[PDB]
Amino acid sequence: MPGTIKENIIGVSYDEYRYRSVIKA
Repeated sequence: MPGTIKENIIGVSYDEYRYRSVIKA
């Protein structure tokens, strides 16, 4: 990842957020 360290988190957070208050069913 010589040039994909931040472009990767944008995808990891896009989920944790959409998963932060939704999994708790």
